[PDB]
Amino acid sequence: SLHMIDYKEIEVEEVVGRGAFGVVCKAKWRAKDVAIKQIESESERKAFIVELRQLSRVNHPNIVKLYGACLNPVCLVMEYAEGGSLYNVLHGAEPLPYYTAAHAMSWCLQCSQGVAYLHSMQPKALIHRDLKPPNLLLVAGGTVLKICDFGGSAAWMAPEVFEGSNYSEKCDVFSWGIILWEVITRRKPFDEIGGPAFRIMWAVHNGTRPPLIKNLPKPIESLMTRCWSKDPSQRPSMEEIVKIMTHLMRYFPGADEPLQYPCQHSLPPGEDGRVEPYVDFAEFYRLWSVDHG
Ligand SMILES: CCN1CCN(Cc2ccc(NC(=O)c3ccc(C)c(Oc4ccnc5[nH]ccc45)c3)cc2C(F)(F)F)CC1
Repeated sequence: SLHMIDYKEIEVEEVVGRGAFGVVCKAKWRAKDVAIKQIESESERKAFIVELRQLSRVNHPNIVKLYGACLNPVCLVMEYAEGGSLYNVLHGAEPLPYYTAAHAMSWCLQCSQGVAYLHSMQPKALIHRDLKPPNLLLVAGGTVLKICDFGGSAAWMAPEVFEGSNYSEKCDVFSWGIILWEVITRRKPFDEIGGPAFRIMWAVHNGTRPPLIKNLPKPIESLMTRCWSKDPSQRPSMEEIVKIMTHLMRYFPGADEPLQYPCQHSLPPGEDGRVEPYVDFAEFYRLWSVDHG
Protein backbone atom coordinates (compact mmCIF):
# COMPACT_ATOMS: atom_id res chain seq x y z
CA SER A 1 0.00 0.00 0.00
CA LEU A 2 2.10 2.92 1.29
CA HIS A 3 5.80 3.69 1.54
CA MET A 4 6.99 4.85 4.97
CA ILE A 5 8.98 8.05 5.25
CA ASP A 6 11.41 9.42 7.82
CA TYR A 7 10.60 12.94 8.98
CA LYS A 8 14.27 13.99 8.76
CA GLU A 9 14.10 13.52 4.97
CA ILE A 10 11.40 16.20 4.79
CA GLU A 11 12.57 19.77 4.27
CA VAL A 12 9.65 21.93 5.35
CA GLU A 13 9.49 25.14 3.30
CA GLU A 14 6.26 27.09 3.81
CA VAL A 15 2.81 26.72 5.36
CA VAL A 16 -0.02 26.58 2.78
CA GLY A 17 -3.07 26.57 5.10
CA ARG A 18 -5.12 24.84 7.80
CA GLY A 19 -8.29 22.88 7.04
CA ALA A 20 -10.54 21.00 9.46
CA PHE A 21 -7.51 19.54 11.22
CA GLY A 22 -3.73 19.49 10.92
CA VAL A 23 -1.66 21.90 8.85
CA VAL A 24 -0.63 21.69 5.18
CA CYS A 25 2.91 22.76 4.22
CA LYS A 26 4.89 22.83 1.01
CA ALA A 27 8.08 20.82 1.33
CA LYS A 28 10.81 18.84 -0.38
CA TRP A 29 11.54 15.13 -0.03
CA ARG A 30 14.36 13.29 -1.81
CA ALA A 31 14.59 16.39 -4.03
CA LYS A 32 10.96 16.34 -5.24
CA ASP A 33 8.21 18.89 -4.54
CA VAL A 34 5.79 17.51 -1.95
CA ALA A 35 2.87 18.82 0.05
CA ILE A 36 2.73 17.61 3.63
CA LYS A 37 -0.12 17.51 6.12
CA GLN A 38 1.17 17.31 9.71
CA ILE A 39 -0.67 16.64 12.96
CA GLU A 40 -0.83 19.41 15.56
CA SER A 41 -2.75 17.95 18.52
CA GLU A 42 -3.26 14.39 19.79
CA SER A 43 -6.94 15.11 19.28
CA GLU A 44 -6.53 14.78 15.50
CA ARG A 45 -4.75 11.42 15.54
CA LYS A 46 -7.75 9.29 14.56
CA ALA A 47 -8.88 11.65 11.80
CA PHE A 48 -5.45 11.26 10.16
CA ILE A 49 -5.66 7.49 10.32
CA VAL A 50 -8.99 7.55 8.49
CA GLU A 51 -7.62 9.89 5.82
CA LEU A 52 -4.43 7.84 5.58
CA ARG A 53 -6.52 4.69 5.04
CA GLN A 54 -8.64 6.34 2.35
CA LEU A 55 -5.72 7.90 0.44
CA SER A 56 -3.73 4.64 0.48
CA ARG A 57 -6.49 3.00 -1.58
CA VAL A 58 -6.89 5.86 -4.05
CA ASN A 59 -4.83 5.93 -7.23
CA HIS A 60 -6.23 8.08 -10.05
CA PRO A 61 -4.91 10.83 -12.37
CA ASN A 62 -7.64 13.28 -11.33
CA ILE A 63 -7.25 12.76 -7.61
CA VAL A 64 -4.42 13.94 -5.40
CA LYS A 65 -1.76 11.26 -4.98
CA LEU A 66 -0.33 9.91 -1.70
CA TYR A 67 3.44 9.28 -1.80
CA GLY A 68 3.76 8.01 1.77
CA ALA A 69 3.69 8.87 5.46
CA CYS A 70 5.72 9.09 8.65
CA LEU A 71 4.28 8.06 12.00
CA ASN A 72 6.38 10.19 14.31
CA PRO A 73 5.12 12.71 13.94
CA VAL A 74 2.21 11.47 11.83
CA CYS A 75 2.37 13.32 8.52
CA LEU A 76 0.91 12.68 5.05
CA VAL A 77 3.22 13.23 2.08
CA MET A 78 1.46 14.04 -1.19
CA GLU A 79 2.59 14.76 -4.73
CA TYR A 80 2.68 18.55 -4.89
CA ALA A 81 -0.05 20.13 -6.99
CA GLU A 82 1.37 23.50 -8.05
CA GLY A 83 -1.28 25.52 -9.88
CA GLY A 84 -3.55 26.40 -6.97
CA SER A 85 -7.29 25.85 -6.57
CA LEU A 86 -9.99 26.15 -9.21
CA TYR A 87 -11.60 28.77 -6.97
CA ASN A 88 -8.43 30.82 -7.34
CA VAL A 89 -8.43 30.51 -11.13
CA LEU A 90 -12.13 31.46 -11.30
CA HIS A 91 -12.54 34.15 -8.67
CA GLY A 92 -9.14 34.67 -7.07
CA ALA A 93 -6.73 37.57 -7.09
CA GLU A 94 -5.75 39.89 -9.92
CA PRO A 95 -4.78 39.16 -12.54
CA LEU A 96 -7.31 36.43 -13.41
CA PRO A 97 -6.50 34.05 -16.26
CA TYR A 98 -8.51 33.86 -19.48
CA TYR A 99 -10.01 30.44 -20.19
CA THR A 100 -12.15 28.86 -22.92
CA ALA A 101 -15.35 26.87 -23.11
CA ALA A 102 -13.04 23.91 -23.74
CA HIS A 103 -11.23 24.43 -20.42
CA ALA A 104 -14.52 24.69 -18.57
CA MET A 105 -15.84 21.43 -20.02
CA SER A 106 -12.51 19.66 -19.58
CA TRP A 107 -12.35 20.65 -15.91
CA CYS A 108 -15.80 19.23 -15.28
CA LEU A 109 -14.97 16.07 -17.25
CA GLN A 110 -11.84 15.52 -15.20
CA CYS A 111 -13.84 16.08 -12.03
CA SER A 112 -16.51 13.53 -13.01
CA GLN A 113 -13.74 11.05 -13.88
CA GLY A 114 -12.25 11.35 -10.39
CA VAL A 115 -15.55 11.19 -8.55
CA ALA A 116 -16.66 8.18 -10.63
CA TYR A 117 -13.44 6.45 -9.54
CA LEU A 118 -14.31 7.19 -5.90
CA HIS A 119 -17.88 5.97 -6.42
CA SER A 120 -16.66 2.70 -7.94
CA MET A 121 -14.12 1.75 -5.29
CA GLN A 122 -14.50 -1.72 -3.78
CA PRO A 123 -15.68 -3.13 -1.45
CA LYS A 124 -17.30 0.11 -0.24
CA ALA A 125 -17.55 3.25 -2.35
CA LEU A 126 -16.05 6.57 -1.24
CA ILE A 127 -18.28 9.63 -1.34
CA HIS A 128 -16.64 13.07 -1.51
CA ARG A 129 -19.50 15.08 0.04
CA ASP A 130 -17.69 18.42 -0.25
CA LEU A 131 -17.15 19.00 -3.99
CA LYS A 132 -16.55 22.67 -4.74
CA PRO A 133 -13.91 24.70 -6.56
CA PRO A 134 -11.79 25.42 -3.41
CA ASN A 135 -11.28 21.64 -3.21
CA LEU A 136 -10.34 21.29 -6.88
CA LEU A 137 -6.65 21.71 -7.64
CA LEU A 138 -5.23 22.61 -11.06
CA VAL A 139 -1.85 21.53 -12.40
CA ALA A 140 0.10 21.47 -15.67
CA GLY A 141 -0.64 25.05 -16.69
CA GLY A 142 -4.19 24.80 -15.41
CA THR A 143 -5.11 21.97 -17.77
CA VAL A 144 -5.21 19.06 -15.37
CA LEU A 145 -7.57 18.93 -12.43
CA LYS A 146 -6.97 17.12 -9.15
CA ILE A 147 -9.67 16.41 -6.59
CA CYS A 148 -8.74 16.83 -2.96
CA ASP A 149 -10.37 17.51 0.43
CA PHE A 150 -9.03 19.99 2.96
CA GLY A 151 -12.06 19.47 5.22
CA GLY A 152 -19.35 27.50 3.87
CA SER A 153 -20.27 24.73 1.44
CA ALA A 154 -23.99 25.47 1.30
CA ALA A 155 -23.92 26.76 -2.28
CA TRP A 156 -22.88 23.35 -3.59
CA MET A 157 -24.73 21.11 -1.12
CA ALA A 158 -27.47 18.71 -2.20
CA PRO A 159 -30.74 19.52 -0.38
CA GLU A 160 -31.07 15.99 1.06
CA VAL A 161 -27.69 16.41 2.75
CA PHE A 162 -28.12 19.55 4.81
CA GLU A 163 -31.62 18.43 5.73
CA GLY A 164 -30.29 15.37 7.57
CA SER A 165 -31.52 12.69 5.16
CA ASN A 166 -29.95 9.30 4.50
CA TYR A 167 -27.90 10.59 1.56
CA SER A 168 -25.91 8.73 -1.12
CA GLU A 169 -23.24 9.28 -3.75
CA LYS A 170 -25.87 11.23 -5.72
CA CYS A 171 -25.08 14.26 -3.54
CA ASP A 172 -21.74 14.59 -5.34
CA VAL A 173 -23.69 14.71 -8.61
CA PHE A 174 -25.67 17.72 -7.42
CA SER A 175 -22.43 19.52 -6.53
CA TRP A 176 -20.94 18.71 -9.94
CA GLY A 177 -23.95 20.36 -11.57
CA ILE A 178 -23.41 23.56 -9.56
CA ILE A 179 -19.72 23.57 -10.46
CA LEU A 180 -20.63 23.13 -14.17
CA TRP A 181 -22.79 26.22 -13.99
CA GLU A 182 -20.02 28.05 -12.11
CA VAL A 183 -17.15 27.45 -14.55
CA ILE A 184 -19.37 28.33 -17.51
CA THR A 185 -20.63 31.61 -16.05
CA ARG A 186 -17.54 32.41 -13.94
CA ARG A 187 -19.98 33.49 -11.21
CA LYS A 188 -20.30 32.55 -7.55
CA PRO A 189 -23.48 30.50 -7.18
CA PHE A 190 -26.07 32.15 -4.91
CA ASP A 191 -23.76 35.12 -4.45
CA GLU A 192 -26.69 37.55 -4.40
CA ILE A 193 -28.56 35.71 -1.61
CA GLY A 194 -25.73 35.98 0.88
CA GLY A 195 -26.36 36.29 4.59
CA PRO A 196 -25.61 33.11 6.57
CA ALA A 197 -25.68 29.57 5.11
CA PHE A 198 -29.23 28.73 6.27
CA ARG A 199 -30.58 31.39 3.92
CA ILE A 200 -29.05 29.50 1.01
CA MET A 201 -30.23 26.15 2.38
CA TRP A 202 -33.72 27.56 2.73
CA ALA A 203 -33.69 28.77 -0.90
CA VAL A 204 -32.30 25.58 -2.42
CA HIS A 205 -34.58 23.44 -0.24
CA ASN A 206 -37.55 25.39 -1.67
CA GLY A 207 -36.25 24.66 -5.17
CA THR A 208 -34.10 27.71 -5.98
CA ARG A 209 -31.41 26.93 -8.54
CA PRO A 210 -28.72 29.03 -10.23
CA PRO A 211 -30.25 31.20 -12.97
CA LEU A 212 -30.39 29.85 -16.53
CA ILE A 213 -27.60 30.61 -18.98
CA LYS A 214 -28.26 32.45 -22.24
CA ASN A 215 -27.37 30.59 -25.42
CA LEU A 216 -26.39 27.51 -23.44
CA PRO A 217 -26.45 24.40 -25.67
CA LYS A 218 -29.47 22.19 -24.98
CA PRO A 219 -27.40 19.04 -24.50
CA ILE A 220 -25.42 20.82 -21.76
CA GLU A 221 -28.41 22.54 -20.18
CA SER A 222 -30.19 19.19 -20.08
CA LEU A 223 -27.31 17.48 -18.25
CA MET A 224 -26.82 20.40 -15.86
CA THR A 225 -30.46 20.61 -14.78
CA ARG A 226 -30.82 16.82 -14.29
CA CYS A 227 -27.95 17.04 -11.84
CA TRP A 228 -29.86 19.84 -9.96
CA SER A 229 -33.05 17.87 -9.46
CA LYS A 230 -34.48 17.67 -5.94
CA ASP A 231 -35.06 13.90 -6.15
CA PRO A 232 -31.56 12.25 -6.09
CA SER A 233 -32.76 9.23 -8.03
CA GLN A 234 -33.50 11.45 -11.04
CA ARG A 235 -29.90 12.71 -11.15
CA PRO A 236 -27.59 10.81 -13.48
CA SER A 237 -24.81 8.67 -12.05
CA MET A 238 -21.23 9.88 -12.36
CA GLU A 239 -20.46 7.15 -14.87
CA GLU A 240 -23.16 8.53 -17.14
CA ILE A 241 -21.78 12.06 -16.65
CA VAL A 242 -18.28 10.88 -17.59
CA LYS A 243 -19.70 9.23 -20.71
CA ILE A 244 -21.68 12.25 -21.80
CA MET A 245 -18.87 14.70 -21.06
CA THR A 246 -16.41 12.48 -22.93
CA HIS A 247 -18.60 12.50 -26.02
CA LEU A 248 -19.15 16.23 -25.75
CA MET A 249 -15.40 17.00 -25.63
CA ARG A 250 -15.29 16.19 -29.35
CA TYR A 251 -16.85 19.61 -29.84
CA PHE A 252 -14.47 21.34 -27.40
CA PRO A 253 -10.91 21.05 -28.74
CA GLY A 254 -8.04 23.04 -27.17
CA ALA A 255 -8.35 22.03 -23.54
CA ASP A 256 -4.63 21.10 -23.48
CA GLU A 257 -3.71 24.74 -24.05
CA PRO A 258 -2.10 26.26 -20.91
CA LEU A 259 -3.71 29.24 -19.22
CA GLN A 260 -1.48 32.26 -19.93
CA TYR A 261 -3.41 35.35 -21.04
CA PRO A 262 -4.60 37.78 -18.33
CA CYS A 263 -8.14 38.93 -18.22
CA GLN A 264 -9.81 42.13 -17.20
CA HIS A 265 -13.13 40.61 -16.41
CA SER A 266 -16.23 42.68 -15.86
CA LEU A 267 -19.31 40.97 -14.39
CA PRO A 268 -22.35 42.53 -16.08
CA PRO A 269 -25.25 41.94 -13.63
CA GLY A 270 -27.61 39.56 -15.42
CA GLU A 271 -31.11 40.69 -14.57
CA ASP A 272 -34.40 39.07 -15.63
CA GLY A 273 -33.37 35.77 -13.99
CA ARG A 274 -31.05 34.81 -16.84
CA VAL A 275 -27.28 35.31 -17.06
CA GLU A 276 -24.74 35.43 -19.83
CA PRO A 277 -22.00 32.81 -20.06
CA TYR A 278 -18.38 33.76 -19.55
CA VAL A 279 -17.23 31.16 -22.06
CA ASP A 280 -18.14 31.27 -25.75
CA PHE A 281 -20.08 28.45 -27.43
CA ALA A 282 -19.93 29.76 -31.01
CA GLU A 283 -17.27 27.20 -31.89
CA PHE A 284 -19.39 24.41 -30.33
CA TYR A 285 -22.43 25.21 -32.44
CA ARG A 286 -20.29 25.32 -35.56
CA LEU A 287 -18.56 22.02 -34.88
CA TRP A 288 -21.96 20.49 -34.02
CA SER A 289 -23.54 21.61 -37.33
CA VAL A 290 -20.68 20.06 -39.24
CA ASP A 291 -21.33 16.66 -37.63
CA HIS A 292 -25.13 16.82 -37.72
CA GLY A 293 -25.54 17.46 -41.44
C1 LIG B 1 -17.30 11.33 3.39
C2 LIG B 1 -15.91 12.01 3.46
N1 LIG B 1 -15.24 11.88 2.36
C3 LIG B 1 -14.60 10.67 2.35
C4 LIG B 1 -13.53 10.55 1.26
N2 LIG B 1 -12.71 11.64 1.20
C5 LIG B 1 -11.89 11.52 0.18
C6 LIG B 1 -10.56 12.28 0.46
C7 LIG B 1 -10.08 12.39 1.77
C8 LIG B 1 -8.89 13.09 2.04
C9 LIG B 1 -8.17 13.70 1.00
N3 LIG B 1 -6.93 14.37 1.30
C10 LIG B 1 -6.47 15.58 0.68
O1 LIG B 1 -7.12 16.17 -0.15
C11 LIG B 1 -5.10 16.14 1.08
C12 LIG B 1 -4.26 15.46 1.97
C13 LIG B 1 -3.01 16.00 2.29
C14 LIG B 1 -2.60 17.20 1.69
C15 LIG B 1 -1.23 17.81 2.03
C16 LIG B 1 -3.45 17.86 0.78
O2 LIG B 1 -3.09 19.08 0.20
C17 LIG B 1 -2.37 19.00 -1.01
C18 LIG B 1 -2.02 17.77 -1.65
C19 LIG B 1 -1.30 17.85 -2.86
N4 LIG B 1 -0.94 19.02 -3.41
C20 LIG B 1 -1.27 20.20 -2.81
N5 LIG B 1 -1.00 21.50 -3.18
C21 LIG B 1 -1.51 22.37 -2.30
C22 LIG B 1 -2.13 21.63 -1.29
C23 LIG B 1 -1.97 20.24 -1.62
C24 LIG B 1 -4.70 17.34 0.48
C25 LIG B 1 -8.63 13.58 -0.33
C26 LIG B 1 -9.82 12.90 -0.60
C27 LIG B 1 -10.30 12.81 -2.07
F1 LIG B 1 -11.56 13.27 -2.16
F2 LIG B 1 -9.51 13.56 -2.81
F3 LIG B 1 -10.26 11.54 -2.51
C28 LIG B 1 -13.40 12.80 1.11
C29 LIG B 1 -14.40 12.93 2.26
